[PDB]
Amino acid sequence: FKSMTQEAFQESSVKELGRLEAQLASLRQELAALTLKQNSVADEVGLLPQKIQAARADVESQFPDWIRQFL
Amino acid sequence: FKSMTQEAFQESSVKELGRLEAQLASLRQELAALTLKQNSVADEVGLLPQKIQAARADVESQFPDWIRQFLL
Amino acid sequence: FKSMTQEAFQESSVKELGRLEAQLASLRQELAALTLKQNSVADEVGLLPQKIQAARADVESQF
Repeated sequence: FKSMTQEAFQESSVKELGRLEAQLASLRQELAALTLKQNSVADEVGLLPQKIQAARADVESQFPDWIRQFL
Repeated sequence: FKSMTQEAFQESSVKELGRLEAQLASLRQELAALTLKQNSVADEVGLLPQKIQAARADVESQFPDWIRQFLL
Repeated sequence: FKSMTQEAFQESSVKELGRLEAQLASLRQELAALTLKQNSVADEVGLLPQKIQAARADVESQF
């Protein structure tokens, strides 16, 4: 193993720690961003049953008119 | 007189390694939590095609009763 | 006699930073895989309203 002077190691280790710290900050923000996308998607999913019933009810209101259009 | 710089830098170094190691632990835990929530929503999304088909065919099944009433 | 505290402290600190850096690489790899999975689910859910409309247009057409 090759040691550096105290001053060189002070400079190098502090810069490498700061690099890791910046990487960690970027990762934490990614995780936050992904949580936000996740909640938005869950909100959409939660609304789907309401959307199916609207169309379901919408169809059966156009029904007598569909027999009329037919003939 | 005893100089203190060298020892103090050793101390602050291991403390800062520890501070970042703790951030890593928190991030890893949050990634595990996201993973669990993603699997949960994925299972739920997996039942949605069936949900639409079940509504498509159920409408399909309420025509006889409907048309008899209309012509009545 | 050669003192060794400094050189042992340097070697251990470097190695420990290496251990944390490998933890980070493992997290990035896992998050990359998860991001894709989440994007795929978001894409499918985003198209579901269109599928509902297709189902109600099919009803009207099929009879």
